[PDB]
Amino acid sequence: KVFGRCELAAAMKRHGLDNYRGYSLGNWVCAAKFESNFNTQATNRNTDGSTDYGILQINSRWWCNDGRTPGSRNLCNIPCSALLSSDITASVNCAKKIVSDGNGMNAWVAWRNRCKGTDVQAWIRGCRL
Ligand SMILES: [Cl-]
Ligand SMILES: [Cl-]
Ligand SMILES: [Cl-]
Ligand SMILES: [Cl-]
Ligand code: NA
Repeated sequence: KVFGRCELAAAMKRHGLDNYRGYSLGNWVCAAKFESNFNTQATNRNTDGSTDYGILQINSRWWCNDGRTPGSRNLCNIPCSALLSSDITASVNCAKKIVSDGNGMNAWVAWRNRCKGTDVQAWIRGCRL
């Protein structure tokens, strides 16, 4: 599924991301825009051993199981396929695990390099959630 900006913002709000661990909603919408272009089936297979899955491009090295890499971990305790669903709930649950693990939204490269420090509130402009 390819989401629109406000459509995804609504779903993320429903799943409780607005202000989660200090990150107002626009942070999460901006991260998804640059990570996946809002596409739930985005998948990128990297030379560094990461396969990144779904709307938040979550990494198989640590967070989900796809079977391919026996030295990896599965800390969200999910198949990576769960991150490719049309509903965002597994992606949001695993994102929440990543951030609350003594960490932040620095876990998304595109957040650090495209969203941090910007007017992230504007990703919810015209959404009237
Ligand atoms: Cl957009
Ligand atoms: Cl907090
Ligand atoms: Cl990671
Ligand atoms: Cl694996
Ligand atoms: Na894994």
